[PDB]
Amino acid sequence: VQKNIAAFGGNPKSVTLFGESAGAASVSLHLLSPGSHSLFTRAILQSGSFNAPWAVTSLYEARNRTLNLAKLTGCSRENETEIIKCLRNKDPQEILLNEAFVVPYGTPLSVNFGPTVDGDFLTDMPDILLELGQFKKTQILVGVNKDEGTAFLVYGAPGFSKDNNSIITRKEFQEGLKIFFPGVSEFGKESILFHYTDWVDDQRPENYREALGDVVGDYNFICPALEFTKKFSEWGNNAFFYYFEHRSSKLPWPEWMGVMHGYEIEFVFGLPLERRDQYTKAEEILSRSIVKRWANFAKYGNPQETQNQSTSWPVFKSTEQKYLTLNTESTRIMTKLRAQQCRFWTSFFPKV
Amino acid sequence: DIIIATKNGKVRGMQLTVFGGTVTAFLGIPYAQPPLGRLRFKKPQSLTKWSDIWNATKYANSCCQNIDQSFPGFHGSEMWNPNTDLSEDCLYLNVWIPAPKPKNATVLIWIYGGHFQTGTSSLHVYDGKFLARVERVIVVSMNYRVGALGFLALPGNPEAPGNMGLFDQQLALQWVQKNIAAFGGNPKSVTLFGESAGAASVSLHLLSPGSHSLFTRAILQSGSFNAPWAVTSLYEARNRTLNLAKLTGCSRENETEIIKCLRNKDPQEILLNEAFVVPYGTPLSVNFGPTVDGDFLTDMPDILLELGQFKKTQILVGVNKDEGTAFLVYGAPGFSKDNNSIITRKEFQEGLKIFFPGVSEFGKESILFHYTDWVDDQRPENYREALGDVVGDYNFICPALEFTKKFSEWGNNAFFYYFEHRSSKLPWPEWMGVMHGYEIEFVFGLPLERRDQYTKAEEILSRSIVKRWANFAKYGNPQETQNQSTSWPVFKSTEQKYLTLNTESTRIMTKLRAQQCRFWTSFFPKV
Amino acid sequence: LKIFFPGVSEFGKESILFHYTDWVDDQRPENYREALGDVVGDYNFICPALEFTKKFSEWGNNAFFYYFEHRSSKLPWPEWMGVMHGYEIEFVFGLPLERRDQYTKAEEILSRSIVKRWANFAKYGNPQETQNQSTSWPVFKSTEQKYLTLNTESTRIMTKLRAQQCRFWTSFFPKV
Ligand SMILES: *[C@@H]1O[C@H](CO[C@@H]2O[C@@H](C)[C@@H](O)[C@@H](O)[C@@H]2O)[C@@H](O[C@@H]2O[C@H](CO)[C@@H](O)[C@H](O)[C@H]2NC(C)=O)[C@H](O)[C@H]1NC(C)=O
Ligand SMILES: *[C@@H]1O[C@H](CO[C@@H]2O[C@@H](C)[C@@H](O)[C@@H](O)[C@@H]2O)[C@@H](O[C@@H]2O[C@H](CO)[C@@H](O)[C@H](O)[C@H]2NC(C)=O)[C@H](O)[C@H]1NC(C)=O
Ligand SMILES: *[C@@H]1O[C@H](CO[C@H]2O[C@@H](C)[C@@H](O)[C@@H](O)[C@@H]2O)[C@@H](O[C@@H]2O[C@H](CO)[C@@H](O)[C@H](O)[C@H]2NC(C)=O)[C@H](O)[C@H]1NC(C)=O
Ligand SMILES: *[C@@H]1O[C@H](CO[C@H]2O[C@@H](C)[C@@H](O)[C@@H](O)[C@@H]2O)[C@@H](O[C@@H]2O[C@H](CO)[C@@H](O)[C@H](O)[C@H]2NC(C)=O)[C@H](O)[C@H]1NC(C)=O
Ligand SMILES: *[C@@H]1O[C@H](CO[C@H]2O[C@@H](C)[C@@H](O)[C@@H](O)[C@@H]2O)[C@@H](O[C@@H]2O[C@H](CO)[C@@H](O)[C@H](O)[C@H]2NC(C)=O)[C@H](O)[C@H]1NC(C)=O
Ligand SMILES: *[C@@H]1O[C@H](CO[C@H]2O[C@@H](C)[C@@H](O)[C@@H](O)[C@@H]2O)[C@@H](O[C@@H]2O[C@H](CO)[C@@H](O)[C@H](O)[C@H]2NC(C)=O)[C@H](O)[C@H]1NC(C)=O
Ligand SMILES: *[C@@H]1O[C@H](CO)[C@@H](O)[C@H](O)[C@H]1NC(C)=O
Ligand SMILES: *[C@@H]1O[C@H](CO)[C@@H](O)[C@H](O)[C@H]1NC(C)=O
Ligand SMILES: *[C@@H]1O[C@H](CO)[C@@H](O)[C@H](O)[C@H]1NC(C)=O
Ligand SMILES: *[C@@H]1O[C@H](CO)[C@@H](O)[C@H](O)[C@H]1NC(C)=O
Ligand SMILES: *[C@@H]1O[C@H](CO)[C@@H](O)[C@H](O)[C@H]1NC(C)=O
Ligand SMILES: *[C@@H]1O[C@H](CO)[C@@H](O)[C@H](O)[C@H]1NC(C)=O
Ligand SMILES: [Br-]
Ligand SMILES: [Br-]
Ligand SMILES: [Ca+2]
Ligand SMILES: [Cl-]
Ligand SMILES: [Cl-]
Ligand SMILES: [Cl-]
Ligand SMILES: [Cl-]
Ligand SMILES: [Cl-]
Ligand SMILES: [Cl-]
Ligand SMILES: [Cl-]
Ligand SMILES: [Cl-]
Ligand SMILES: [Cl-]
Ligand SMILES: [Cl-]
Ligand code: NA
Ligand code: NA
Ligand code: NA
Ligand code: NA
Repeated sequence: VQKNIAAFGGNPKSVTLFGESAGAASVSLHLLSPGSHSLFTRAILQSGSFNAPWAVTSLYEARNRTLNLAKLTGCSRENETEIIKCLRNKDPQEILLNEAFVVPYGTPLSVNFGPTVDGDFLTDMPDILLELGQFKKTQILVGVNKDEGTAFLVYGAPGFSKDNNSIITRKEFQEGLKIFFPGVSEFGKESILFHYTDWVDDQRPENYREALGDVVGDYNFICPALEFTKKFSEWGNNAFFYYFEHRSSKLPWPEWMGVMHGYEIEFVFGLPLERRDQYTKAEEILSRSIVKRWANFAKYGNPQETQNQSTSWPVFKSTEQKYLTLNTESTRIMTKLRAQQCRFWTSFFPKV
Repeated sequence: DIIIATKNGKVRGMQLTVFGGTVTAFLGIPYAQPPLGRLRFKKPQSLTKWSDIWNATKYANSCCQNIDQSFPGFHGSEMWNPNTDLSEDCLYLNVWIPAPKPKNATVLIWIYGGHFQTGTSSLHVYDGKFLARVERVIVVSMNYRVGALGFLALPGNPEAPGNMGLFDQQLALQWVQKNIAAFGGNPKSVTLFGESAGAASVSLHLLSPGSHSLFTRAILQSGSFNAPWAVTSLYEARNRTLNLAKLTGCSRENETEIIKCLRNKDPQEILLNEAFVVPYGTPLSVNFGPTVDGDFLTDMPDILLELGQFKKTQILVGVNKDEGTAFLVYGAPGFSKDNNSIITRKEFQEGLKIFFPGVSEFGKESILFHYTDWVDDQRPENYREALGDVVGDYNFICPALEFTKKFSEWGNNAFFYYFEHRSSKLPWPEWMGVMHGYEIEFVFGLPLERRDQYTKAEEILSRSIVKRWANFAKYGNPQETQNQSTSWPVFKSTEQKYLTLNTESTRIMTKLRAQQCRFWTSFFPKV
Repeated sequence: LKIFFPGVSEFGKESILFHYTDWVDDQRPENYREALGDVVGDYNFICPALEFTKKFSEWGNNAFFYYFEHRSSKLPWPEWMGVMHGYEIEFVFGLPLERRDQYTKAEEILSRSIVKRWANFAKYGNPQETQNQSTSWPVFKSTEQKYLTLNTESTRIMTKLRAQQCRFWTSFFPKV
């Protein structure tokens, strides 16, 4: 892009990266990598950031897994360059079939082979780079979906199914935590149970179904994005945070899964602007507005919609922690998203 | 087989096993023409260049120097003595690089102390291999000339201009600027660090405009150029050059000619006479140190500091809880490493006479007055403790605090520590406390070696210090961010926050030795 | 913990165990002896006094906080019990001012100073010792949380006593 995009009529000095989930984590690692500094101007992170628990493979883990993969492909050797030569004669299917087993227990969030601290793209642990302000100084737009966690529950959590309302019991919730927090002490799991199963009240039969989706989405997406946004803004740059809370009228997944992970993307990319396509009018309007907001952020670093008396998007600062809600009904300014929950994940949880 | 191409030619290093990994070491790479013959007492001249492979596989010669002979066979003192042959041909440096080879690693450059009269980069406590292994920094250290061969001054005379050993240090920094990318280091991320005279040296590089471009940040351990021992005045340097001449049978009229005569003396003759160029030394004497030469240093450094003329960047400064004790067993009456050194009032008074040679009566009484106001008891160790405080507050702690404060007033971040941990292996006795020099082995990560008989709490403390120093070099912020550690606040001139480094409770504290330093800093310089 | 936290869920006890048995390191054999004394003293005395002091000062009044850290040279209880509950009282009431009584000189001095401080607080609302170049006692505010240490060696100003521990007792613990 730097080298070629002027030939296509583009400005190589005005590039915004955007991405979702692992792509958002990727964007946040380009903010940390000094070889990427000159290759872009600004960044949008949709439901992901490199400080999410799934986003970086530790050095210990990567070694175990490389060796485990070798063992499984009949490529266990002593000279390491030689493990690699052996893996290069395996054909892709053989490598793919074995990847799932290089960990002894996956979850629906497993990232068996992800970013590492390689001393090249990434010179140090990224939590340290973030905390101490070593990253590209520029504006960011960050956000998450109201029900990040639900999509993951139908790939292994007991009593969940896309084909019924997935009302689960206490015991099912507990086995659920076992599925998502493989090891994870007893005490670590109870403390999650304790933080999320304090009912006001009723008892609503959906309590535990809702709680486990919140547990998975707060831990894996929402709290890490909020912490990234806050640590990044502390170094002086403008940041903007959204909470996406609109459920596509065409969602093929059931109602209890709510505003799922991944289901803002088609709004960002403007699919509801196509009338022939069976989205509602309110949804054309919402996508029109999001598209304008993303565009204005890329061209101008400010994700406002300035023409149609829209709610002004305040910058996210670490004191007040303002964010904007994106929905078809009332767009609001709100403060301190999931404050109680993220205090649990962010301060208490990493010590267990 | 590991060979790196430098500007001057190929050098070969060696592999080291460290904690289940490998560090590459290049020990003894030359960085200047050997300063012999006509070159004795001159600024270091640049190296000619070689074809063939230079073997940097062993520490090189230490520079000429007198040796501490007060405790022969005793590890406490002998650990500081040179452990390679002495020679005038000593202008060499050492490089330690992580393996696998880094891409653009931060560089830490060590400058040893020794009153500017002694020291060598090859001591066991300055071994950079742990820092390289554990933090993936590159560590560099160099030998620089000490004593008269390093600091003899006749100002404006390039046959003996002064500050030669400071120019040696500078030329090693230039070697780093020019060569370290070849080793995988980042010449744009260099932190100098040093202890005692090496810390004073670091602070003078902050003042010297020829050093501005050769480094990024600075760490000063128990030393700063405003310490009373750190700069030889012009009056003093002249007296001493002439006194040295007189003693070597080199008294002349034409000054270039004194110097030619001193260049035929051989190093032993020059060394034997250095001790006597002052009529009374103390354990803190620096007979030949930095001067205002009009070259490395254009004006009196107190003035440069006060008026903000120095490199603008972050600094880390600190001191040890018992800086002064080490000095008391080299001449103070009633002190000994081999007993508890309980002394009387009268012994304290003769003690002051030993440390403050001349020094009016009134100047000594006022010290006595400020430090012998007992709460109460009377504790028999009162005077033993007081004289160690007098020597450490005057020579180290108050000058470091004043430097830190004057420097921060110009806008930069500064961080201050108080080191208060006594090595479980200290060979000196208990009454000497947390001695001068005994944080160095923690900074360099010797307690990370399990095979070595330090405690677990000490491995933890060194692990944390090493991380802190590393993060300061790479990022200018000496935090340990991962293990719920106490956050290190910047030192500002109002609140004067510093951090305590110990194995028990790490704290934030304010206004270290406030009462004592007011005495040394405001009252004492007028006597 | 079972003796001190009768009922008290399993999880409530483990969480105490978790908060106080994270060792730096060693393993020091006194670790658990020290930890349970801290658990009992932080929960029952230190954290509630700090929270009271902070909630009260938020309404505008001057408050002063001390940390008493001197062990009586005459304590009849053993050394591992340290600076016990109840053993500042005889300093406040000036018993060490009686020379005939076998306290140390440093202890006469400390009690003399505490007595002056308490007296000046009662007469003037300010617990300073103004005559003998003593450390000035800063007011406790909810931001900086300054308190003064009372001992025979070095009197200091310090901030945010037992910050990590009291966050556990004060915010987390009342929900179990
Ligand atoms: C590091 O890897 C080992 C090896 O994992 C096993 O072998 C692989 C090739 C693959 O097929 C895995 O699923 C296997 O689990 C792990 O060691 C095993 O751990 C499990 C569960 O703890 C245990 O029950 C097995 O007996 C172990 N097998 C062997 C050969 O030791 C180990 O847990 C991995 N490290 C982690 C997760 O940190
Ligand atoms: C400046 O130097 C003179 C000379 O010092 C003496 O000769 C030297 C070569 C050396 O061997 C020294 O130890 C000698 O002291 C100093 O003058 C002497 O001062 C002492 C003590 O005051 C006195 O008792 C001697 O008689 C003096 N000797 C002579 C020849 O004048 C002088 O003190 C030095 N200046 C200082 C310390 O500021
Ligand atoms: C296209 O416009 C660019 C710069 O435009 C950008 O300014 C960036 C800093 C960033 O804010 C981005 O969002 C915004 O659109 C022009 O660059 C200018 O022209 C040359 C090209 O290299 C430079 O020499 C100028 O100094 C530079 N000006 C600035 C302000 O950077 C670029 O020329 C233009 N190209 C066209 C019209 O063909
Ligand atoms: C909702 O469905 C789940 C998911 O599993 C099921 O998919 C269903 C649509 C159904 O066709 C069933 O055959 C299939 O297994 C139900 O969980 C299952 O509960 C049954 C009770 O008989 C157990 O036998 C299974 O262990 C459990 N299976 C798995 C794989 O988790 C769930 O009970 C149901 N919930 C409702 C209706 O509220
Ligand atoms: C190694 O990284 C450097 C710069 O890195 C440093 O930035 C310094 C200002 C300092 O903060 C230090 O602690 C930090 O690590 C790269 O320099 C860049 O590349 C060239 C080299 O001269 C310059 O032309 C660029 O303008 C410059 N960028 C910056 C921000 O200074 C250097 O390229 C790199 N070398 C590698 C990866 O081989
Ligand atoms: C502690 O020792 C000092 C230091 O000097 C002595 O070293 C001792 C270990 C001992 O072997 C002795 O022979 C040697 O001199 C003592 O100071 C000395 O005190 C003696 C008293 O007889 C005097 O005669 C000396 O002038 C003085 N010497 C020096 C060189 O300073 C000190 O008294 C002793 N202190 C104790 C035991 O508390
Ligand atoms: C390992 O083997 C390969 C042979 O292809 C060689 O290139 C490499 O240098 C070897 N190194 C070691 C240390 O065994
Ligand atoms: C704003 O509303 C106008 C109607 O006045 C419409 O044509 C347009 O698409 C809207 N633009 C945006 C960015 O929402
Ligand atoms: C340097 O040492 C190497 C191998 O250790 C040897 O082969 C080479 O000849 C040496 N060069 C010298 C001594 O000049
Ligand atoms: C001193 O002597 C040397 C002789 O080598 C000469 O170079 C220098 O110019 C002389 N200068 C004076 C002023 O005597
Ligand atoms: C932090 O503690 C971990 C254990 O969780 C240990 O492996 C590591 O060495 C420590 N790091 C530092 C910098 O103290
Ligand atoms: C202060 O010290 C004096 C000695 O100058 C003494 O008499 C007095 O008791 C002390 N007063 C207090 C309150 O500590
Ligand atoms: Br890692
Ligand atoms: Br001068
Ligand atoms: Ca439990
Ligand atoms: Cl919600
Ligand atoms: Cl239960
Ligand atoms: Cl988080
Ligand atoms: Cl909590
Ligand atoms: Cl102290
Ligand atoms: Cl007297
Ligand atoms: Cl001073
Ligand atoms: Cl004074
Ligand atoms: Cl409480
Ligand atoms: Cl907690
Ligand atoms: Na690591
Ligand atoms: Na999936
Ligand atoms: Na002058
Ligand atoms: Na010495």
